[PDB]
Amino acid sequence: GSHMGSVGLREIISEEDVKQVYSILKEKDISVDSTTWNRRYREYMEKIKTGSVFEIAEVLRDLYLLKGDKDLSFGERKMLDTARSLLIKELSLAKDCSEDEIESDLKKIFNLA
Repeated sequence: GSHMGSVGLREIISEEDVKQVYSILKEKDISVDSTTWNRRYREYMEKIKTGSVFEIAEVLRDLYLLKGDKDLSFGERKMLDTARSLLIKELSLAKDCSEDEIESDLKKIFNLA
């Protein structure tokens, strides 16, 4: 049984995956190249609809480190606005609080504040 698609799951997860997801974005050396960024926008744009939880978190993360700052540009904010509403949605399980738990934790992950 071979397949080179998505990880398998969608968004329905528990605190188990949440701990793993944070570990994916915990690294700061993931900063994508500018020449490749133009094409990365395309793949990541589909990850918002077809991409799994482990992918959504990588998407918004790349966009955050691509700017190297907190208040992202209008261009990154366009796709990030969607990936944000999905970031806290899956992680909501382990959040056990307001959206600020994950939304503000971005500063601790991407080192913004």
